[PDB]
Amino acid sequence: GLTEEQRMMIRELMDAQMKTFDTTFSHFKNFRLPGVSREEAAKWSQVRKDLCSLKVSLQLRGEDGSVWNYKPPADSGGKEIFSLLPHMADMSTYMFKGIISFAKVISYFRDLPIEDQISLLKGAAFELCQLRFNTVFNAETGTWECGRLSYCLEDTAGGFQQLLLEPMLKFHYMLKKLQLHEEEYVLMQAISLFSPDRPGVLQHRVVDQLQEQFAITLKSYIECNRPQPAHRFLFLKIMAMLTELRSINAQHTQRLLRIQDIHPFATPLMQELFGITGSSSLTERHKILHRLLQEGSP
Repeated sequence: GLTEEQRMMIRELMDAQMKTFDTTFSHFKNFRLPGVSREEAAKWSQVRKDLCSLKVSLQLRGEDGSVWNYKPPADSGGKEIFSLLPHMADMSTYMFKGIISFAKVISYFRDLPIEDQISLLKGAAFELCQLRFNTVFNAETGTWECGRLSYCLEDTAGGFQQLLLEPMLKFHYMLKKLQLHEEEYVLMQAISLFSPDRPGVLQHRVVDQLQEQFAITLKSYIECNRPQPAHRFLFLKIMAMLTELRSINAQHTQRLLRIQDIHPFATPLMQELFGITGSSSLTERHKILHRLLQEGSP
C-alpha cells in the first residue's frame, strides 16, 4: 500500500484536478475564430517554419447537430498563416487560467512565497496545459476532443510517420500509448509544477523536497496498482516524458517570442507568462498572475 501521507497527497491533487479541469470545455465561450524589409525576410521565413509544422483543421459541433468545419489556407506567402493565432491565444489563455486555479488549491503550492508561486507557474504553464491536452487526445483519429470543439491534424505529404517528426506530436502519441490513470497524470502535473530549477525560484530546496515526495508517491502508486513486471519501468518512462516535455517547452517559448515579434497575438496573461512587455520586482511585472493568485478559489 501507500502511506496515509501519500494517499492524502493523491486525494488533494485529484480534488484540485476535479475542481479546475473543465474536461468537456463547457465554459470555454466567446473565443475568436478565423474570419469568414530584408532581415525581416529571415524572421518571416523562420516564423513560416515555426507555424507550418503545427497545422490543424477546426470542427465546431452545434447543440442542434450541425457541424462547422474550418480548413486552413495553403501558405500563399502572407498574413494567412496567422489566421488561427487569435483562436489559439484564446484557447491557451483559457487553459492557463485552469492551471493557475489548479496550483492555487494545492496546500503545498499556496504555502510557498508569492514570487515562487509566480516563478513556478511561468515555468510550468505550457507543460501542464500539454499534460491536460493529452487526456483529450485521440490517437486513432489524430484529434484533440474539446467538447464541441475538435482540432484534427491535417496530414502532410509523407503521412503518419512524417507527422511523428514534429516533437510535440510524437510526445502526445508516446504519452497516450502509456495508458496512464487519472492519478498518474495529476502526479505528472505536480512533478512538473514543483520544479526547483525554474528561473527565479528562491526556495529551491523546499521545492526539490516537494518534487521528490510527489515522485516517490508516483513510484509507489505504480508499484501498488500495477504490480506486475510489465510495468517495472513505467515510472522511469514517465520521468523521461517529463524531460522531453521540458525540452519541447523551451522550443515552444522561442517560437512564440519570434511570432509575437512580427505579428502580435498574445493575450495580456500570455505576455506575463512568457516575458513580453506592452507598456521592477517579479510581483510588479506579473500583476495579472498576482491578482489571479491572491483571489479566492471558486
